[PDB]
Amino acid sequence: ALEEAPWPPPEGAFVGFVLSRKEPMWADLLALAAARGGRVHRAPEPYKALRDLKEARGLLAKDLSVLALREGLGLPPGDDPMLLAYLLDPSNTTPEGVARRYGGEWTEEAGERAALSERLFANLWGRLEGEERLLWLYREVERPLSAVLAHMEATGVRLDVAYLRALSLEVAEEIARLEAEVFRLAGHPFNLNSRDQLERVLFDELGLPAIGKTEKTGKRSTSAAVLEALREAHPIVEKILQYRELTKLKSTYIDPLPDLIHPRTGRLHTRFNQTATATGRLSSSDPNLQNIPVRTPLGQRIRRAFIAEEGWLLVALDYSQIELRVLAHLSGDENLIRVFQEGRDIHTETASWMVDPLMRRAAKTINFGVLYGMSAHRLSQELAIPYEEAQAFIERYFQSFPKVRAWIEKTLEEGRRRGYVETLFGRRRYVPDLEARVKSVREAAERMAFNMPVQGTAADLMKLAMVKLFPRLEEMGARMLLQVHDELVLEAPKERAEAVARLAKEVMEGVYPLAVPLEVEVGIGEDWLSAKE
DNA sequence: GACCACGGCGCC
DNA sequence: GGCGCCGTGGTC
Ligand SMILES: O=[N+]([O-])c1ccc2c(ccn2[C@H]2C[C@H](O)[C@@H](COP(=O)(O)OP(=O)(O)OP(=O)(O)O)O2)c1
Ligand SMILES: [Mg+2]
Ligand SMILES: [Mg+2]
Ligand SMILES: [Mg+2]
Ligand SMILES: [Mg+2]
Ligand code: NA
Repeated sequence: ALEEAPWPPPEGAFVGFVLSRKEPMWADLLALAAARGGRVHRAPEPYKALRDLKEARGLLAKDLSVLALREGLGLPPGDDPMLLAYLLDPSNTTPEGVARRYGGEWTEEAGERAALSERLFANLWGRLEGEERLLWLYREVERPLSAVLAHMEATGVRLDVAYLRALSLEVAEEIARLEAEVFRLAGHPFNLNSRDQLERVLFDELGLPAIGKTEKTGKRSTSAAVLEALREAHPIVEKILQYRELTKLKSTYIDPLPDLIHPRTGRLHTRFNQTATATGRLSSSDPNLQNIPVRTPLGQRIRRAFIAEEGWLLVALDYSQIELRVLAHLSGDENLIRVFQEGRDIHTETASWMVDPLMRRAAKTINFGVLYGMSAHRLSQELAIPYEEAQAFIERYFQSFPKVRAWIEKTLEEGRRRGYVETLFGRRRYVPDLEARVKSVREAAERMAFNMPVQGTAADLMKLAMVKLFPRLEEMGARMLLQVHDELVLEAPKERAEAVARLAKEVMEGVYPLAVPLEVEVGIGEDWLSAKE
């Protein structure tokens, strides 16, 4: 790309671009270039130059596509060396790291970024050649998904701003009641948001027993777990837990979200990061819309602020127990497979032992938590029960589901020999510490390693389903808005919502037939909370 | 102003 | 197990 040639570039060229800020819905496009065949082409006027491209091909392609969609241009993302690198090794998460590893330097200049995209793609493509399964994942899942995500990002989701504003004032008044009570009990005001100040008050001034210490600096912890244990030692504790809940939700959702509404769309626009996790899941940021509250009453009130466009409805679809079903398929356990083929339910079953949607959620931490290496001592204090018999409550699980333990053992042994583990579709995660000589490190690694094929296969299935579903939705005049790992949120014209729900449900359930059926629960509503029933 | 480590905590 | 964001106490 050494030789400068006039804009525009020939087709197939790789693009480089510089944004005033990371978020493509908010960014000014500062510069735009393209590189091909020993030539680099710099655009004199980036916005207008955008009209010359047939597709965004290069590093961070989806970001340029989103910005183009923002500007009303149907420019899809194409090849992206980040996706190749991320499939080769999902620790490849940044252009900085990928450049250093595969043969260049990530700079702040568009031409250089275009030249770099071209060279990295050449080096990665060949590496990803011969890896037929990763190649299939690239062509059939990741590359097409990037176009789907680009449209989700540019579309956004409507937020009831007036509602959240009123909710803010109400929550502020309750926070004031809580602070005032805490200060009376402490005998003096202090910064209740400072865990250092709180630690002194609880443990030095009120003489409460310390329970645990913090990881890096060894302070006496004031975490929810510690406070819960101290709930009956002093009236101040309950008030602090309530304060923690309200301030967490006010500072993270109630106050920030209304300020993130885009002036042009009137909606909230998240970023779905495609090379961000060790397992093949997506992440969401700026804002994060994959962690909107749902558990507590105030949380639920916040979830109600997410609403459909006037005259449309939200459709929410959630895979049922997807990780357990995946485990059944991967392990081949007959008992577990039978549980699903018959129609039994695992989450609800542990719930009654320990049933509405509230007490069923708590079961999720249990069944799942125990499944992924949770120590009995953990389950003990997490279930509020005697540490006995063993274990015990965790035991026998492997007895009734024997093939699961065997799958775990085989997964680890293979991970030790090859240095990585894989999903059903061959997505890999390298786990070098499986051979660490320090037990705590090695066992932490083991839990990461055997988790990945389960979490990652579930992620693979959801991505493939999004790729299958997206074009059907366009045809029906419906929109895909959000993904939350095992859930999708769509928006449909009211008259069509029912037909969309039915279709979307079939597509997600039939995505890839397993030894067990995939089941999908679906709700329709004017807001996110009511759409999940 | 920007950025950092940490503890803490929201969701799957 | 997997994420990203917040306020505090802090540096530059
Ligand atoms: O270790 N943990 O504590 C732990 C580990 C994994 C966990 C959770 C809580 C959820 N997951 C995983 C497992 C699932 O893939 C997804 C959660 O999905 P979900 O909340 O919709 O619960 P499902 O298991 O899918 O069942 P459900 O949708 O019918 O309630 O994320 C907790
Ligand atoms: Mg589910
Ligand atoms: Mg779910
Ligand atoms: Mg951290
Ligand atoms: Mg400060
Ligand atoms: Na290559």
